[PDB]
Amino acid sequence: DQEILLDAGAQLHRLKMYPYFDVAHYLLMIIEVRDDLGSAASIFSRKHPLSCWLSSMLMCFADAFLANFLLGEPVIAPFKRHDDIILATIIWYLVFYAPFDGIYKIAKITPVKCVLAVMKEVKRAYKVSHGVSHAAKLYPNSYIVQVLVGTAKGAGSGIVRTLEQLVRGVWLPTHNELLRPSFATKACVVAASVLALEKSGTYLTAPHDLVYLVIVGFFVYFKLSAVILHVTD
Amino acid sequence: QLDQEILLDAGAQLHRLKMYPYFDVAHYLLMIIEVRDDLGSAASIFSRKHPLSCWLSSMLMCFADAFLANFLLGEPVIAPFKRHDDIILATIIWYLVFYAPFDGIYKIAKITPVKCVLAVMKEVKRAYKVSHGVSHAAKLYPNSYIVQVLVGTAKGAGSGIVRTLEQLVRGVWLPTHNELLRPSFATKACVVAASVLALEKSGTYLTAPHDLVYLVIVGFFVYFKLSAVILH
Amino acid sequence: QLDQEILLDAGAQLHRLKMYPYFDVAHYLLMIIEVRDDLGSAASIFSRKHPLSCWLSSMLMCFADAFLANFLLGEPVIAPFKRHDDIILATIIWYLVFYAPFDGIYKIAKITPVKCVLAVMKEVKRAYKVSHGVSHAAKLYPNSYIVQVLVGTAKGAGSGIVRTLEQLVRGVWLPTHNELLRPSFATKACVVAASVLALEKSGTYLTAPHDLVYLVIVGFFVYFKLSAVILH
Ligand SMILES: CCCCCCCCCCO[C@@H]1O[C@H](CO)[C@@H](O[C@H]2O[C@H](CO)[C@@H](O)[C@H](O)[C@H]2O)[C@H](O)[C@H]1O
Ligand SMILES: [Ca+2]
Repeated sequence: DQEILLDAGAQLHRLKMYPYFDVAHYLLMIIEVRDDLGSAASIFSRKHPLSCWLSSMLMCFADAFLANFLLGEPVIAPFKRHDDIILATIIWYLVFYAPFDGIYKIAKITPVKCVLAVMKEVKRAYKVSHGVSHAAKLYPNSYIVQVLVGTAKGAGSGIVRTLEQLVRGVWLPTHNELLRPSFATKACVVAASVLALEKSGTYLTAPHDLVYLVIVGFFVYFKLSAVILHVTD
Repeated sequence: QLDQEILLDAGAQLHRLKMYPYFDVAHYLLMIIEVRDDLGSAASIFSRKHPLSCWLSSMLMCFADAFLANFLLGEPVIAPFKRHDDIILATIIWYLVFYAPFDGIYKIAKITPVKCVLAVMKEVKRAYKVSHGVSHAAKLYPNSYIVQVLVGTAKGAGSGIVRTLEQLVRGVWLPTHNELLRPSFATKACVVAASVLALEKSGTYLTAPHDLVYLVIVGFFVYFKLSAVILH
Repeated sequence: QLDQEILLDAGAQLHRLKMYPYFDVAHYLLMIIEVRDDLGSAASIFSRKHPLSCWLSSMLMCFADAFLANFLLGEPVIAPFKRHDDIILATIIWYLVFYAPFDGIYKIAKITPVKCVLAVMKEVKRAYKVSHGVSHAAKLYPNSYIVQVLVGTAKGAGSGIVRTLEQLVRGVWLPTHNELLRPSFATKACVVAASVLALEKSGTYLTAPHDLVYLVIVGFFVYFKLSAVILH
């Protein structure tokens, strides 16, 4: 059975994010930006589009904004990648202005959400990885920094969310999407510890493709266990 | 016929026109005035009991756009405190608005006409700012037009964000930011303007001297501000 | 002649004095105790149930001045996490203050004598911070003296800003940042000792021994801290 696994991992590693995983992410995030505008969503979206778009972009690339800040790199940075900004703006356009509010309505249907919900955990596992990597690039010896920046990209979307609100002058602790994503932060810490530990090389043995597999496996295990344990109540 | 002519003259002298030291004293003046007004009934006893804290905030607001521009571009937010000239001039105005004899400087700025010129002057400077924002940005990311747009807009409208973080840090909240509700259009003005300049620099499809456009946009920043001064 | 030598010898030894680890275990010690208290009644449950959050909240407060300093200067704010020996030591004090057996380390720090001892050392530690802030600012921009001062003051008495933003992100507003009234003399003392050291390095307007002047401030920060315990 092993073979097939190392084939799973070797492929996983090669798996690109653009554009399906991205659009899954951008989709879930912006649908939330909308959902949180409370009843005001409809009116605000129509009279303050830029202000609305900006809030959506902050949440789509929140992990980057956060890492950059942590790393002394220019926060504006995420706006160089025209590819991503475009795609997200499109997804942004649809969630707020799609005809017959279709796209919004389709994502909200149970089976679909779940696909997305999973796809996203793959994109997260990916971010946790690229964080620890970039971290170890600039600071190969400082493991803590690697683990933080990793956990930063894996779960720091909440912080950017809080900051955006405090600036819009609105407090909204519905910060409980699922009361479960709290698993996200701990998961991202261990997930990052490992990759951080593995890159140093000093103490663990097994192929990256195989370990990264198990962590993406877990992320998906839980984000499902959050979807499936919510539904029974 | 005659209208096309007159366009070039203003630009030349406009572009030659240094904001310093009069536009800076206009701007500083208004900003530090506002810092004093939002200080409410307290303002009076605060300025005297905590001159430094009073100063910093005033400093923060005079150069707010700078502090933001830097942060966004990774640059040291401390940098504005380097230009010793700007800080000295500003601090003077600061000193006046809060401690002028018979609080004269403050009042003279209050009258409908004066306060209206200080404001029209501030509009040119703001444009001056959106210009420098787009340029410095384009200089670093010659082809990341969004970034340039954002930074220019930040440069021309970002005072609000700094204002907010300062209050948060001081544990106080006043959503009454929009003294006028044009400033939500002001930012929009800055956004369209900034992205106009971002286009010029790209060098794609555009015919008009640089001295011609800076003046055309000023007409709009002044027009929106004037449309805000006439009504109420 | 007879006693002119006793004071000159103290400046050389203070210069020889390391901060690690007896001063740090004081500073980290105090800082982390405050983190604990502020969690209020829930402090107990929260520390057991959310050890990580609690830890990061601590580290933020132990190295606050660094974070603020880095941020200001344009440097990577995550930087102070590279110093393993510190995070290591600081984490121990953290472990102790929160989960010590019979909670001894915490109690010991509570007695008026010990809290007093620690209080002073930390003050030496501050002196230290103010210094390097002025230094490192001067290293990069030795002519911009304001920056050297803000950065010195930030470094010296800026943990309050970090505390504020930490609460804002935690969704709590415990504005009673006011433990003692001294942390109000703390920021000003830091502002002076900053401008004094920023002057020294300029050397342009006065000559004085580096070990005497540094020794005087260290005593002055301790003076104000003593006045808090001996006067009230
Ligand atoms: C070397 C690796 C170490 C780096 C790891 C990064 C640190 C992890 C931070 C996540 O910790 C979070 O802290 C929050 C505090 O803001 C908790 O809020 C929770 O608990 C609070 C009370 O303490 C409630 O007010 C909130 O509603 C509730 O969500 C949240 O659950 C917890 O996940
Ligand atoms: Ca509140």
